[PDB]
Amino acid sequence: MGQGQNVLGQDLEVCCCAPMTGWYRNGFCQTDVQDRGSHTVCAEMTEEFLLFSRDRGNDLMTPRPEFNFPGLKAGDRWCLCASRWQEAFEAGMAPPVVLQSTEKSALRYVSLADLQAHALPVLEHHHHHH
Repeated sequence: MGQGQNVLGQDLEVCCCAPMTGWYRNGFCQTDVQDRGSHTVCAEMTEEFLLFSRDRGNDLMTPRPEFNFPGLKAGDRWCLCASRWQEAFEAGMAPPVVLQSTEKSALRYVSLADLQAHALPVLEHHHHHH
């Protein structure tokens, strides 16, 4: 409560997922050489949305009531199937996706507008780049 900062106010730059720029290749997400990466999407899908889309008419896991998945389950923010995030957006649902960690290669299966529409909680990090 009280006063709060808006998206229209100031800033929208990426920085280590933290106020200090720690170069170990973390929250900079600069794996794209300039524009085109290849298949780089880091996004976090929830179990609420994934169990819904599973029993809609396609097993996101296996056809078993057990927690058996082939690859990328609920909460894997890393190498996330761009088609799955995009599918739950088109289903009129879409979880809070990380605009910070999602790379530019994502926009070829997905779109920017779909990301920003259901963006994560925009926490203001103090940019020491100034």
